[PDB]
Amino acid sequence: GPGGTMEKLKEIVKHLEVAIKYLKEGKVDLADLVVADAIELAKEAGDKASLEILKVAHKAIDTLGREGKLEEAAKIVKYAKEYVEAKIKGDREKLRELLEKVKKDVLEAIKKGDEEFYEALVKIARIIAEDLGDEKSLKVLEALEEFFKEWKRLEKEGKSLDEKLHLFLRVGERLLEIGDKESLEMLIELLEELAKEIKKAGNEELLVRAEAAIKDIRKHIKEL
Amino acid sequence: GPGGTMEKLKEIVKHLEVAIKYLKEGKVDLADLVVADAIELAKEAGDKASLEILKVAHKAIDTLGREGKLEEAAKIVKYAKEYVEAKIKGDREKLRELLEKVKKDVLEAIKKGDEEFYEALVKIARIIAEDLGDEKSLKVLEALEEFFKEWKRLEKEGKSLDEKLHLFLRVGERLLEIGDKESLEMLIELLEELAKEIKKAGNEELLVRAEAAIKDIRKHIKEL
Amino acid sequence: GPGGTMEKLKEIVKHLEVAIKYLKEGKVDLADLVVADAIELAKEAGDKASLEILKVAHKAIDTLGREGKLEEAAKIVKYAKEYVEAKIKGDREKLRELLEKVKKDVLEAIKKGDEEFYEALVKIARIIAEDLGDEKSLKVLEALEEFFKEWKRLEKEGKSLDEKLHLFLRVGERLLEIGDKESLEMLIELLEELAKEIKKAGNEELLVRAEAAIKDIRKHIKEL
Ligand SMILES: [Zn+2]
Ligand SMILES: [Zn+2]
Ligand SMILES: [Zn+2]
Ligand SMILES: [Zn+2]
Ligand SMILES: [Zn+2]
Ligand SMILES: [Zn+2]
Repeated sequence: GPGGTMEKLKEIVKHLEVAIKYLKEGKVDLADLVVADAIELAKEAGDKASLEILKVAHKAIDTLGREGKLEEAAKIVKYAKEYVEAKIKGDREKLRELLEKVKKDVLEAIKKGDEEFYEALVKIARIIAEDLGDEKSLKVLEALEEFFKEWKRLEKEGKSLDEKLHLFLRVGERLLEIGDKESLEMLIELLEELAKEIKKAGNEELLVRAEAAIKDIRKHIKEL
Repeated sequence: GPGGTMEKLKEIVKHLEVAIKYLKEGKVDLADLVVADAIELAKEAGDKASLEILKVAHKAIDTLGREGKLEEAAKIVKYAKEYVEAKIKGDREKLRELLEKVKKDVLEAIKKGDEEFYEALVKIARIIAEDLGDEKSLKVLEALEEFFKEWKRLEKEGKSLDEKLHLFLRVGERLLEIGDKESLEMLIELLEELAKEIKKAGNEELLVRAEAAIKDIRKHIKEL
Repeated sequence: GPGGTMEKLKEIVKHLEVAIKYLKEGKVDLADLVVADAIELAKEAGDKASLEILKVAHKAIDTLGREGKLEEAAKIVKYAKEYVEAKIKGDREKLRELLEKVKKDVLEAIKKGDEEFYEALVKIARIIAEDLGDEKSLKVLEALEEFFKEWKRLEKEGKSLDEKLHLFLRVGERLLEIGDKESLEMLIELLEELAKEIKKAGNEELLVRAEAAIKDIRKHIKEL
C-alpha cells in the first residue's frame, strides 16, 4: 500500500490513462502536462524504476506527439501505463509479455525506418530488461542498436554494397550465436531486399554469397 | 549535450514557445502551467541561471497575464526563451543585445509608468548582467531603481515640486557620472514635462535652473 | 637511476640473461630459481609492470620448461628480458616492435595448436599493450582468444562442421571490422584447410559459401 502497491501508483495509472485519452483526440500539450504531473507524483514514491519510464514517455510526447506521428507516442504512454500497472499488482509474468511486445515493435520500427520511435522503444526495452534479470533480451538490443546505427551511417553516405552486405553477415552471425529467432525474419527480409537491389546491378560474385546467406539463416530459423 | 547544450534546454525552449503561443490567443492558466513544467524541467539540469529567469517569467505570467496586460507578459516569456536559446548555443554576443533590449524596455516602462512590467524587466536585466560580467549596466539599473521608487513616493504624497527637481538633478548627475546615454534622453523628456508643469505655475527662480539643466545635459549627450 | 632507469633493473636483466643461459643448456630448475630471484628483486623496485611479466615468465618456465618444450619458455623469458631492457632505456618505439613480435608468435601458436605457449604469449601481449595505450592490439587479442577457445571446444567434441564455418565467418567479420591484416592470413590458411576437409565430404551447398568467403577476405586483404 501507501505507494508500494497502490495509492500513488494508482494515481500515476489514472493520469497516464487521461494522457492517452488526450492523445487519442489530439491535445498534445495537455498530455505533456499530465505526464509531467505523473512524473512529479512518481518522484514522491521512491521507486527509481517508474520514474525513468515516465520520463521516457514524456520525451516521447515531446518528440512524436508534437509532430505528425500521434499514434506512436500513445503507444509509449500505453507501455508506460502497462509497466506501472504490472507493478501495482506484483506480477512478473506480465513484464515478460510486455518486453516481447516492445521488442516486436522495435523490430517493426527497424523494418520501417522510424528514428524517434526507435530510441524510446529501446529505452523502454532496456528499462524492462534491467528490472527482469534478462540477458538474452539485452545483447540482442545491443546488436540491433549497432545494426541500426551502422545502417544509417551507410545509407547517409554513398558507400558500396559490400560494406552493407558485411553488416548483414556480421549481425546474422551475432544473432545466430545469440540464438534469438524473432529478430531474424526481419533480417531475412532485409537481406532479400538487398539481394533484389544487387540483382538490379550487373555486379556479380556477391549475389551468390547473399543467396547462400539467406538460405543458411532460413534453415537455421527452421531449426530454431 | 545532455542538459548542457541541448536536450533538457531544448525541451525548455519548446515549452516556452508553446507558452507564448498560448499567450497570444489568451489562455493564461495553460501558459502558467506550461511555465511551471518548464521550471520543473530546469530544476533537473543544475543551471542556477535559467531557473531564476523562468521563475521570473512565471511571476510575470501571474501578475501581468491574469490582468488585461497580455502583451507585457508575452514579452517576458519571449525574453526568457531568447536568454535560454542564446545559452543552448554558447553565444555571448547575443546576451549583450538581449540586455540592450531589456534596458530599453525598462526605460520605456519608466517613461510610461508601468509597475508590474518594471519589476520583471529589472529582474531579467539583473539576471543577465550578473552572468555577463558587466558593471556599467548595473549601477545605472540601481540609479533607475532609486529614481523610480522616489518618484512614486513623491507622486503618492503631496510633496513639493522642489523635491522632484532635486531628484531630477541627482539622478542626472549620477547617470552623467556613470556615463550612460540611452538612459538620459528619457530624463530629458521628463525634465521638459516638469518644466511645462512649472511654467503653468507662477512660481519663479526654479524654472531657469531647470532650463539650464536640460540644456547642459543635452550638450553632454551631444558630447557623449 | 636507483631502480628507475638502472641498478635494480639492470640486476633483473642480468639475471634474465643467466636464465636464458641455463635454459639453452637444459637446467630448468636453476632457471626457475633465477627467475624467482629476479621477481624478488622486482618486488623491491615498485614498478607494478615488470613484476607481472616476470611472474608470467616464471609460470612459462614451470609449464613449458619442465616438459620437452625447452625452446618455447626461453622465448617467453627472452621477451620478458627485452621488455625490461626497453624500459631501462625509456624507449617506446621498441615496445611496439616487441608487441609485433609477440602477436606474430601468438598467430604462429594458434596456427600450430600449442596451448601452453599461447596463454603466456597473450599474457605478455596484454601486459605490453596495457602500458602502450593501444586499443587496436587488444580487440584483436580478444577476438583471437574467443576464436581459439571456440575452436578447441569444437575440436574436442563431435560438433558438425557447419558451426565451425560459422565460427570462421564470425571471426573473419570481426577482424575485418577492426581492420587488422596480419591476423588474417592464418585465418586464410585455416579456411583453406576447412575447404579441403569439406571437399573430402560429399555434402554440398556449403562449399560455395566457404570459397566465396576466402575470395572476399583475400580481396579485402589485398585492399588492406
Ligand atoms: Zn513537459
Ligand atoms: Zn550455417
Ligand atoms: Zn503556476
Ligand atoms: Zn555640464
Ligand atoms: Zn619457482
Ligand atoms: Zn566483401
